Amino acid sequence: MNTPKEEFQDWPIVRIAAHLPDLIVYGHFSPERPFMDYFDGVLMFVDISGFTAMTEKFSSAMYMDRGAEQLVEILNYHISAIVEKVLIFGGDILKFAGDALLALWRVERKQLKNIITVVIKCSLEIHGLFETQGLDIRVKIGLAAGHISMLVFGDETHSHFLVIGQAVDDVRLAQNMAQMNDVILSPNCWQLCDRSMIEIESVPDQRAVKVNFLKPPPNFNFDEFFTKCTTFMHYYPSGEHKNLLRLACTLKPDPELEMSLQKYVMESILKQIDNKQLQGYLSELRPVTIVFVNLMFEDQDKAEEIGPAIQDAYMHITSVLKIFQGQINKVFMFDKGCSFLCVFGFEKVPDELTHALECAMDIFDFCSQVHKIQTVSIGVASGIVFCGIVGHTVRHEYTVIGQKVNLAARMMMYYPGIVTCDSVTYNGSNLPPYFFKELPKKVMKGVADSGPLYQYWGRTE
Amino acid sequence: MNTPKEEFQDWPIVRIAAHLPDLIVYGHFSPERPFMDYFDGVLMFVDISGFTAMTEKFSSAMYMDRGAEQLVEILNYHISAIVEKVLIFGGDILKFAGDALLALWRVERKQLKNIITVVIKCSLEIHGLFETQGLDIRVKIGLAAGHISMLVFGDETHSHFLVIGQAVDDVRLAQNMAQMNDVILSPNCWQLCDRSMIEIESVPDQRAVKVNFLKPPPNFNFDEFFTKCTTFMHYYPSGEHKNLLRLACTLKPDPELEMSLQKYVMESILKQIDNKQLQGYLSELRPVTIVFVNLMFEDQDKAEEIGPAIQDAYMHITSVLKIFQGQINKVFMFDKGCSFLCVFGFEKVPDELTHALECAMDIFDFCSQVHKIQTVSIGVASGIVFCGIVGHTVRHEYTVIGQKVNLAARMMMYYPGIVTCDSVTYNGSNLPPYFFKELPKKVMKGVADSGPLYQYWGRTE
Amino acid sequence: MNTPKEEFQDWPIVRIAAHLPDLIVYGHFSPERPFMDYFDGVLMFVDISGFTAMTEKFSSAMYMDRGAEQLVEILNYHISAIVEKVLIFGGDILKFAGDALLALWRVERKQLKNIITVVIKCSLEIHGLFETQGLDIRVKIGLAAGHISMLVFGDETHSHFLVIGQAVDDVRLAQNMAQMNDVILSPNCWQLCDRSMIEIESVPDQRAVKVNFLKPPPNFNFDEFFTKCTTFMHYYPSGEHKNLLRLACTLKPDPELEMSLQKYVMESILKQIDNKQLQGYLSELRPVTIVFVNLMFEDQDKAEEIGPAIQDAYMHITSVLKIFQGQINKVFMFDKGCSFLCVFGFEKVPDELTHALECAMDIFDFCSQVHKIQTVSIGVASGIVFCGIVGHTVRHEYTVIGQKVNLAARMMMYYPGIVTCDSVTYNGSNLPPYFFKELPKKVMKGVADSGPLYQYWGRTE
Ligand SMILES: Nc1ncnc2c1ncn2[C@@H]1O[C@H](COP(=O)(O)CP(=O)(O)OP(=O)(O)O)[C@@H](O)[C@H]1O
Ligand SMILES: Nc1ncnc2c1ncn2[C@@H]1O[C@H](COP(=O)(O)CP(=O)(O)OP(=O)(O)O)[C@@H](O)[C@H]1O
Ligand SMILES: Nc1ncnc2c1ncn2[C@@H]1O[C@H](COP(=O)(O)CP(=O)(O)OP(=O)(O)O)[C@@H](O)[C@H]1O
Ligand SMILES: [Ca+2]
Ligand SMILES: [Ca+2]
Ligand SMILES: [Ca+2]
Ligand SMILES: [Cl-]
Ligand SMILES: [Cl-]
Ligand SMILES: [Cl-]
Repeated sequence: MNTPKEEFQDWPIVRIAAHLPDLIVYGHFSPERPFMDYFDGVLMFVDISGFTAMTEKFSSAMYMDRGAEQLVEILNYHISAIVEKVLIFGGDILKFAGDALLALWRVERKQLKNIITVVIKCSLEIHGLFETQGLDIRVKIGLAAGHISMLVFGDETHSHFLVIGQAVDDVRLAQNMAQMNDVILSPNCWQLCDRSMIEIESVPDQRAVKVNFLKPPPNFNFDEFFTKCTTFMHYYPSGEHKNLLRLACTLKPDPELEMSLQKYVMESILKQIDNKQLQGYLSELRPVTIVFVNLMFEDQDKAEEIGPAIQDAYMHITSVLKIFQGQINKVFMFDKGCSFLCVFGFEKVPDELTHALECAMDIFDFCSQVHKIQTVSIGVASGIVFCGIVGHTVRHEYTVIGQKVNLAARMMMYYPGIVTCDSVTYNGSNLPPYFFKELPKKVMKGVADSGPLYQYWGRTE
Repeated sequence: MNTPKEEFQDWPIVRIAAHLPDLIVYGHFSPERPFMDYFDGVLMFVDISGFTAMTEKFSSAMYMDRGAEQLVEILNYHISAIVEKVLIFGGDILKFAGDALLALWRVERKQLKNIITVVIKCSLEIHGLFETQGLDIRVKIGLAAGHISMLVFGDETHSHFLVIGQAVDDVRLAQNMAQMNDVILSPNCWQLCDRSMIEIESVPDQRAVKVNFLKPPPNFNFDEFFTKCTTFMHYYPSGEHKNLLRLACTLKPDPELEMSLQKYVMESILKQIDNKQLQGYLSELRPVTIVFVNLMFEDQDKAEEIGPAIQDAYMHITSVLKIFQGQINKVFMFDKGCSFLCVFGFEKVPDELTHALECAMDIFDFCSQVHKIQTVSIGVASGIVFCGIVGHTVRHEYTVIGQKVNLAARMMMYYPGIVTCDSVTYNGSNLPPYFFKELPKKVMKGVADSGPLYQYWGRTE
Repeated sequence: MNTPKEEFQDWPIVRIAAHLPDLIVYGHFSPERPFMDYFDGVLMFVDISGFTAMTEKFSSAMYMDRGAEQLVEILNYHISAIVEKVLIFGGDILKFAGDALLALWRVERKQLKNIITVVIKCSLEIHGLFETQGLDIRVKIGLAAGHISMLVFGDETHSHFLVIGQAVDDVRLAQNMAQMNDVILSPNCWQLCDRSMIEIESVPDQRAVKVNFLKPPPNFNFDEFFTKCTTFMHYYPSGEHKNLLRLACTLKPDPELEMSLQKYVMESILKQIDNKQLQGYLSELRPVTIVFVNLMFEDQDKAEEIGPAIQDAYMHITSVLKIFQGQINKVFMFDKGCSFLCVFGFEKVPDELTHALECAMDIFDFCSQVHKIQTVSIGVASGIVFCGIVGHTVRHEYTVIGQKVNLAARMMMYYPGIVTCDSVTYNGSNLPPYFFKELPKKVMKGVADSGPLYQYWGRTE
């Protein structure tokens, strides 16, 4: 008989699986909402700098109305290489935060010390890519190890996951401390790490530490040491499938599973995956209204406490967003609180600025009175941001990039406890100035020019 | 010099060839209509059960308006494996009858006895796939060997082929006798088969027999025995091309040939093949009106007798269908008669129920008075049926699946000599009840609930 | 660690690079317009005959409205084989002139003699393809070696390149002399070629010569001799990439470069490359209005003289074309002059014939008064011509084919110094006959039936 070659079949379930991590794909858990699960592991948070400035530049006339297609191409080219090195070293890319991403190495408690050596060596090879030579892009890496807690929340047709814990805080703080082209270990990490191998220098006014270089023992063989660590890695491609990047590529049609997975991904993306829409139309530089919500609590690391609150918060957010036409792009822990990245005009309608401000007030009013929510903080920005699918062929997500996305993210941090909006949203909308308040100009990190920032006061006095 | 790798070129003629068997692709014959050709061979009729119930289930709310895409995926996943095993064992998939399919091993008279061993071993490996574990699907296989007669009919822009003979009757009867997960040999088969190898048990009130297992001679080598049989197989991939499933994959641009082949395939499919339409839009769960015609004769096996009649019948069918907006999905011998599967709203228009009943009457009136047509039987059903491309990448066809397709197929059998319509067609249309007659409720095989079935009586009394 | 296979990534810059030669892709030069660059090399001009007759045939009823898709398929099938043999022998396909194409082997002065042996052996293998057996197609090859001069001209959003020199004239004249299935060397070639190897017969009333066959020295090894010549070839795939046809396939995202390259390609093609348009819709048999401009000079080979003139000519052409809706398909040296192939209704509008004639007059009036332009000659033809992407997957261009394209090309040659239009353009438009003049019927090469040809006289007397 003939033994014909079996072509890699590109099933919808395999296409959908590219938008999610192995954490979710092979994570079988109760459909009850919320849901929590606890485990240990190492977290890597890679952040690329200079792309929002590049995104701003690509809207200019010189790219001849191909700025969105020029941006995805160069953006994905560099991120694909990063994603490969994460996947090849046994990592799981959890989430794509615009030009930044969050990776995870999930392991049992005792095997952290060994994994951090793998994650550190991985992070150095990632940094090694962009020391060579896409002329002004830098990269920041923060590493943290310890207890992590997944939270899965949502309704019957949608689902959203996010990670919680001291490690999730540590990794972000570590990355904020990071200078241009540096690797920062949290205080719990480095303590967990094998201290004989890793050389470091102390950060000023900080208990975290910077990695200079690995100084491995004499007869050390990283190829052998890696193979030991792969024993504890669950879904690392092996045997016949060792040539693959992800085990998710080998998935087979399973209606039950696909129904579960499709809830996490947007309808626009599913239409494209189902071949009922062209691939290029999701990549675009369009005028949107960013609405960056941020919910803070008394104890941010307590999964059983904040889990129910975020579920209650989501159910209201998604409902009021649906009335005005908004959509939740991403949900993730952003500096001591869960943050919903909402977008209007993704759903293009006039009076979008008038809707966005009213919904921010609507969300603020409900979220303030939900139990255990200590502080609600919302930021609103409007302008030309990039929208599109960012990542590798086997691991990518739909995300938004731009200076207005940065702006809205800072506004909720720098102006907490209140709803805030930029100059474009203020003037574009036309409620009287009694509806707003002019705020003092604060100098903000990671943003060029705020202009006059305002606080949406409300309809009544 | 450099010797670069030659990428498999996906020409339109190769794409079109996937919708047809090798019987038609490499069958060069006169363009006169009708056309008959006579030969010997073994027929396998594989039928999957439980998918119309699954199709009904996939229209529910839990699949979140991705039931059509969920269905094709799981359906094709299982059928692809079946198609592979047919193609790898040297078979030719003639036709896809919804979730069922018809295969053919064409050989000279004396080599039947050897081929049936190959077809039986093939059928056992096909049954072997679904004994393991898509939780409630069963499969039925019927096998028949003997004289077969092809009939090619149609007009100048369209063509339709179908097989005729005692073997074509035997194989269907064999499959109807088959219990869940069984292999049934016709009485002519088993007599043709090597009786020393095959063990069987007798079917009650039947001259056909069930296959239990192969009991091959002591020093038998199926790999060697297969290679002998491949000598008599014309188009079995070999040499440089042995890695391919079909020889049709190696086809090269030939306007003459492509003009001949494109007539067999629908315009909707050609538009998709020509890349003037997205792939996903043909896969859909849509409300249609099935019109299942069935023409019976005095001698069903006589190709020279019924061939001209079916040609005359087609020419009227296609003309009156074009007036109302119908389309012939499939034509094939279904239990002692040639049966046209027609579909309305494939061509979406209001008053589609009013058109379907009038055309059934129109077809009935003409077909009754065409010479040699003993009995005309038409069944009409309306509801949500699945439409889409079913099969393997190299061998697939556009077909329809659903409980309403089953219903219309039974109605013409159980209520012969008259036009019949279901409750949905009766009430949806609004001719007075004088135009219809209420029929007695018969218990029908392969259908859940008929409801009140009616007979379309006519305009006049 | 795992070392996964790296799938050929199909970046937009790689897709765009297929529409251009290595001359342009790896040619880094000043953005000033015009730009000239001088070098030596061998030119091959392959021309296929009988396809415009085939194109005319494919518009008939027998192809069932798939003539455009049938034509591209068979056309590209034969041209792909030609393109491969050019690329494999180290050539660079400069331009696709409908069913004809222009190749280039760029080398230093002293290595011509060796390259011509490679080009001749290449041309014989190209001719060898179509001596076997797409029933009435012939091929003509002309070869010329010597000094070549590139000219790059255009505006800020578009660019156009073309080659100038005695070699560029020689190669066209050589091809015009060529009988059906012949290889013609120019007088400078053959003198450059190794005369011991190549056997020839003299052409009547001509200093050019026909190639009969190569008669290589005793212990000659073409595989070894080729490898010597590849030392002087810049971009010939080698090492890890020797399995590729073009080095351009290995291109990596470079915004600067991609901005430069995208100007050469049409917006319609970029939309398709960006996946915002289906591939099939550019392939079509549509009614157009061809406007074939031809600018002649005192010294056609002088790059510094005619370069500025063509730049000045282009800037007016593109502007007046944009008013009426025209588009420049191709620009190239056609028999002693630079020729712009313009097309209307590519931009479908009524009164397209009324626009085309006025623009021809507009272009004629300006171009006549531009310095150094000795003779302006314009031809206008209207009818069903083929439009689509012609070539290989790695090297293809958007071009137009048809008898009306031939007609407009002859009209400007046979009726120089004036604007001319065919019978279809005359009668379809409705300016009074005072606006036109009836011309005498000249017998023209490469066209079937002119009908009454007219001269667009003008609005005033
Ligand atoms: N798509 C997205 N997902 C998550 N966070 C985002 C985001 N877009 C912007 N932000 C937020 O905006 C803030 C900006 O971070 P910074 O590090 O100061 C900018 P950068 O990374 O140095 O260069 P960039 O502006 O090119 O991104 C971060 O706190 C980040 O969380
Ligand atoms: N697309 C199609 N092509 C040909 N015949 C069809 C068809 N859809 C339904 N039928 C007819 O409907 C009848 C139903 O056959 P059965 O075997 O009783 C149903 P089954 O195969 O057991 O499970 P199913 O209902 O999931 O198909 C058959 O006689 C068949 O010919
Ligand atoms: N797309 C295109 N690009 C460049 N020139 C074209 C063209 N279409 C037609 N022509 C011109 O039309 C003329 C016709 O050339 P001929 O050689 O006489 C026709 P042929 O090649 O023998 O068969 P054909 O008519 O199938 O092409 C040439 O001078 C050519 O330059
Ligand atoms: Ca960032
Ligand atoms: Ca069935
Ligand atoms: Ca030609
Ligand atoms: Cl998260
Ligand atoms: Cl049939
Ligand atoms: Cl040119």
